Amino acid sequence: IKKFQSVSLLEEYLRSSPYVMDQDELDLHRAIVALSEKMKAVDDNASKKK
Amino acid sequence: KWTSAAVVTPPEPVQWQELEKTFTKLRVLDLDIKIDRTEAFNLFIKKFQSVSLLEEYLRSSPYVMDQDELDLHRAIVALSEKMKAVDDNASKKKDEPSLYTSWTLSFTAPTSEEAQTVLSGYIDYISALVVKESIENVRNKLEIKTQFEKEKLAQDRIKMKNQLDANIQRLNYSLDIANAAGIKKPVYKDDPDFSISLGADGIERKLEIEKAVTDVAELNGELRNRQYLVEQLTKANINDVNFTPFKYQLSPSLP
Repeated sequence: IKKFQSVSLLEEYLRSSPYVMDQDELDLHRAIVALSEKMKAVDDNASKKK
Repeated sequence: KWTSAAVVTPPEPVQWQELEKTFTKLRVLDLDIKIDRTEAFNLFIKKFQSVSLLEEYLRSSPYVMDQDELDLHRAIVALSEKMKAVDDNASKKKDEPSLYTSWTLSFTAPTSEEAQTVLSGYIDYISALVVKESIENVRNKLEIKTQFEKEKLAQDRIKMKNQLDANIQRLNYSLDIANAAGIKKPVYKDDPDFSISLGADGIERKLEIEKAVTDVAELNGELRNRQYLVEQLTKANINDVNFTPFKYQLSPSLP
């Protein structure tokens, strides 16, 4: 979970993904930043009375 | 106008392995010390938040000095107001624990490039400060350990020459008593104050022997081994080891 939540690992992953580099300048960076914001990880037990 | 950001957490065991090797050498020499991984992180945070350290970083940075008299100071004070550090778990308070610690470091600038080069630069600068002081502490602990053992040995040697000299006197008296009592050969019990069961012949020889003793370590292996220990502490040293006192979750962004 810690490594998941890491934006930089995530960015490294997207950039390194054949699949992702299909969907072209340094607008690239913005796109990555945009994709990265759509990964979520949430504790199911946080959003309930502890 | 452009805020660059970084998110940092305490460093991880894999980053600490050169450090761990060094602590191992010392552990063999009876010196049990670590650099706690969370304490090094906190020290990084404290240091990061030091305004005097920040001003010093700025003044010393050729990059910053490109951007003109005693407004220099004012520009610095103004720039320094745009480094922030926030604990991510202060906002949204207690009752909801934090799996991991984590802070957000940031710098806001006129340009995108400026904010990122200055957050990295400052981070690396503070990081080096943590590394330098942390090795210093380790070296200091070694210094004290060495001072202590070296000094205690000197003392122990004098304490034993004393004990040995007291024994020589006692042995002299054992010799008179044995002679008076006519015990020449060993007895075939003993007085608790002046042992004589050895006999005068044997005592005489034991007496020349104890009187010819110079270095008390000759018959004492615990002293030889303490001498050895001090030689080893004196020869041991702590190498300039490099480490990072945090793990990035987000390394400084390009806004």
